[PDB]
Amino acid sequence: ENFSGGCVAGYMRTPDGRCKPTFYQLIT
Repeated sequence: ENFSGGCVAGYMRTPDGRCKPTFYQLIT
């Protein structure tokens, strides 16, 4: 759903607004 827009395809985000891989980036 498009609310905060989101990030690039395959990017999850934290409450702070950090984009990283849908899986574990490196440090999870």
